[PDB]
Amino acid sequence: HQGYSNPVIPGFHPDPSVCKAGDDYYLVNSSFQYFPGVPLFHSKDLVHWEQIGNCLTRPSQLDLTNANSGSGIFAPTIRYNDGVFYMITTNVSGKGNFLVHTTDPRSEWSEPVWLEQGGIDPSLYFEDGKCFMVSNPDGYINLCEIDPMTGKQLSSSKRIWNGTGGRYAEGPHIYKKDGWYYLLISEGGTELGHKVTIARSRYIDGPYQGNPANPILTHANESGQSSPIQGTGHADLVEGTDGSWWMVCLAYRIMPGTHHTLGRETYLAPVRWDKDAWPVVNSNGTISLKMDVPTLPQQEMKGRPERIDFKEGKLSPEWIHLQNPEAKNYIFTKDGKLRLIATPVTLSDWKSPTFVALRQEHFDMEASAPVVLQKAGVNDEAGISVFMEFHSHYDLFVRQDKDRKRSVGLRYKLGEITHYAKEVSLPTDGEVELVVKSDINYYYFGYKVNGIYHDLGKMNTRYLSTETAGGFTGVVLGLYITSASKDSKAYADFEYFKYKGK
Ligand SMILES: OC[C@@H]1NC[C@H](O)[C@H]1O
Repeated sequence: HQGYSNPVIPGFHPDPSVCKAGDDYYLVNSSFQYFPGVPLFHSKDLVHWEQIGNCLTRPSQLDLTNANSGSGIFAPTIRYNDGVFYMITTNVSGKGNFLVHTTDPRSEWSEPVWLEQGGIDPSLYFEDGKCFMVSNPDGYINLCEIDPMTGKQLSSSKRIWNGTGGRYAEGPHIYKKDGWYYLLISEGGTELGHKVTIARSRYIDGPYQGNPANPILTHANESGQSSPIQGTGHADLVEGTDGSWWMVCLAYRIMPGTHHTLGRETYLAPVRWDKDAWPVVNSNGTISLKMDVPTLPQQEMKGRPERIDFKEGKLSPEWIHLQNPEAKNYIFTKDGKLRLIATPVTLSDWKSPTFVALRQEHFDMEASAPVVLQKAGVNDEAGISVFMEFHSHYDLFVRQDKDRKRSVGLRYKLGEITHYAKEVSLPTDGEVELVVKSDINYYYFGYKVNGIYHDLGKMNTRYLSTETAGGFTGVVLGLYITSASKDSKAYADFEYFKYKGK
């Protein structure tokens, strides 16, 4: 009933959108180049969320050909109307705006319904048995009516608002309250200028008048300059079960030199919204890591195990691949291990490697996995990658050398630099566990064999940040295998993956 910590969904979880279905809440984030796409969460209190799935789970729903951290799936919106859930988003590397739908969030969602109106950040609003679509073609928020089952546009597109004048007017959502249509948007860009603004009109098609108190949420001003949270925006308003009001939004946690490696994460703010008043977010349009505020009655949910095993023969919804995966290269062994089949595709090829990953969700964490490389030719490797983009990743691996010898290697890829930090000979026998630790300043790398941990050294976090590397994503920690020999049939078994955040 009182108190929570932000972010409510840590790590790479941007552009949150939320809907209420009775006493259940469902939330979606953008996923860019990763498959499956559009993680789907469930909560009873808005504070604790369980990843129950992903909306885009089949290749036919999600073409990721040549997708990267600056493309693929952009902001999604989720809405619930008359027993049907709708997830509407843009595939920027593919065919653009579309939705998928289902009567059961945990099931396989529909095939894509492709939509006519352009721009990005498509969103839906329902009234009087009609479905209204907004999006932002040419930097104008445009409104139309659609049949959401067929994708047919039923009225012409009308321009309605283009914000208060801030850059990149986007993330439009319509709500109706107290006889007003409210249009909530983001301005200022998704970096340090991010801000939430709002306007209203008696008519859905305008004219919209901006809140004299805009912006309603931002850390861009003097009031936010000292905050460890920055870039607050891309919000979605939602009603509490007790009649209170809330917004979910994106933001990020800054690091020395103005860097962020954990991506844009999902945050929660209380909203005062009296009858016939404009909404006010958390008194002064800011948020904090510790939120000492009343809440809906709190119910804890299932989270990431500290030791994930592969005995059930299914990866959880949290695991993600690069672009569309070669599904045959991920298999489960008789004795319940994850088996990755090698291909020659490296982590710098801008194509899908045999690679499967979990989002890093804490500044301070330790991740590890045992690695059993088998049937390997010389230079074949398997291990863990701290991965931001195809040109920006740190690789820790067991490599097959000549004469049945092996070694542990540590390779940093940063644009034109491919830097071998360490190459250390392994003992002929002994199961190797690879270990990656971090704090806000460094990644630390090591390996454990025969009960002894060896330090391989450290590398700066900043070179993998969004500010350095570009794109719209966060660091993921990936298990991978790459072959680099004649006709290799190499594979590697991973018995578990350990992750613990401080
Ligand atoms: O986070 C990806 C895009 N950034 C701005 C826009 O609102 C989003 O779709």
